[PDB]
Amino acid sequence: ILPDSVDWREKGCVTEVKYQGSCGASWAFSAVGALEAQLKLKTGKLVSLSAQNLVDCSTEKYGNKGCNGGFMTTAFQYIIDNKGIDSDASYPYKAMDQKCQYDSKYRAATCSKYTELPYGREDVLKEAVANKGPVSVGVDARHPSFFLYRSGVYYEPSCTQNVNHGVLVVGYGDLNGKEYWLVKNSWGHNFGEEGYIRMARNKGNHCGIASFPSYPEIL
Ligand SMILES: COc1ccccc1C1CCN(C[C@H](O)Cn2nc(-c3ccc(C(F)(F)F)c(SCCN4CCCCC4)c3)c3c2CCNC3)CC1
Repeated sequence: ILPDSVDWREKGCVTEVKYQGSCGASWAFSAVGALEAQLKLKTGKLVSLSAQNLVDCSTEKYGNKGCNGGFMTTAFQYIIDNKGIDSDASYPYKAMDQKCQYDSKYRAATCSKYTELPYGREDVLKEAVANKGPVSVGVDARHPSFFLYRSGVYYEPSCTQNVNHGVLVVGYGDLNGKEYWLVKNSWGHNFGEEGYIRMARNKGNHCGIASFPSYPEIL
């Protein structure tokens, strides 16, 4: 029923890796990442969506704090409420808290709903990644082994299920018997494998990868 491997990058549904710099907007990058894939799936056009738009506009009414962190779910709720999000090109990433400058004239995507997946359920995440597209997730990235990761399947014995960094699952597979989640980060191309990390899959919700997954959909 489900494929052994998926890689949404090969379906033209994933934009280039971005670089959040010293602004804690991983939540914003994870959210736009997931919506970018739905925009391509539904319109055939792959366009980077404005993470800055989320940082400036999906703020304290959404429980978010811009460069001091936030949630992908309430980012999606902002896009829903706002009836749009601007393209990255029109509303570029400055890695700073700014005044909201959303302009409907440069709306590149919309969002009608989002779905949150049950805590810890990697089978359900697998299904969603296969059948719906890239899923926005949280991970515990506060380990040197994570930010120093280069290649292979990341496993960290002291990883917890308490998430603190937003990323985007763009697929899954296995590498010589070790199953993994294919994860797009927002630490630029010099993080990991050209900006991606393969994280242990079906090993007890490792690094809380399936603790808080969510994905948007477009009407
Ligand atoms: C104040 O709330 C308001 C107010 C108004 C409207 C809506 C809300 C929302 C109500 C509640 N929801 C989500 C729920 O709490 C579920 N959930 N989600 C997460 C969750 C997911 C992804 C990420 C990630 F790493 F990917 F970014 C994260 S990193 C922490 C994000 N922090 C840090 C700084 C302060 C603000 C942002 C956490 C957690 C939980 C529960 C347990 N702890 C972790 C968020 C806010």
